Amino acid sequence: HTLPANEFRCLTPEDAAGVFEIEREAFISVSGNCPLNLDEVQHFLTLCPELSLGWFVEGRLVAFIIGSLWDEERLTQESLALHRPRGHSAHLHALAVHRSFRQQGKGSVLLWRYLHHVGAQPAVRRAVLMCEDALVPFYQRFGFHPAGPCAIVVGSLTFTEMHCSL
Ligand SMILES: CC(C)(COP(=O)(O)OP(=O)(O)OC[C@H]1O[C@@H](n2cnc3c(N)ncnc32)[C@H](O)[C@@H]1OP(=O)(O)O)[C@@H](O)C(=O)NCCC(=O)NCCSCCCCC(=O)NCCc1c[nH]c2ccccc12
Repeated sequence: HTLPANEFRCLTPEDAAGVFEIEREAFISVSGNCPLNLDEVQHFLTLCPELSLGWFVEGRLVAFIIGSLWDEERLTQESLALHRPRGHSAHLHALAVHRSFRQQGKGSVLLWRYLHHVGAQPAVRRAVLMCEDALVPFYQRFGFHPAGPCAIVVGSLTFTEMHCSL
């Protein structure tokens, strides 16, 4: 009968379009590239939707986290497009908040819910991600520890890998 003021739920492939739209502004306008194109978003939301989370406000997506499983200590280039069903690491591929909803704790709220969400599943023992240097301290607030230069290369951008024990 109405659109809920707030709703948190795992994403589905039908949400791919909304996710990519946010990435356009959140990533592409910044670097001319993003972590997941439409096909890649649909890929993970098809194989492992349970490793995704979305925040909707009045029927519209405002924040999301899309992940998959990884089965190696460190992130690698191939890790970008893979889901290792037998892995024990929740690899956060993309995390973003709609431009009109930032700086109000939504990112922190979503990340914390995500960590508890994935850390409730019988194989996820760790969470891994890569981020720009300036964001390392932000993630340390969630239990993540800096783990050196990430091997993953994206254009002229370099990242610091971070791991969190769950
Ligand atoms: C980062 C965030 C999700 C935070 O959401 P928001 O609700 O506003 O945050 P919050 O809970 O209110 O708290 C914000 C804190 O983050 C800090 N922060 C946000 N943006 C920042 C920036 N550009 N520089 C420095 N600090 C920043 C901010 O200062 C604040 O700290 P304090 O004020 O407390 O000191 C939002 O700013 C956003 O949507 N940014 C645009 C998208 C983005 O850059 N997302 C990545 C998060 S870092 C890594 C997260 C791991 C997954 C992931 O997304 N990996 C892709 C890595 C990747 C980056 N660029 C690529 C290009 C191509 C391929 C891959 C990549």
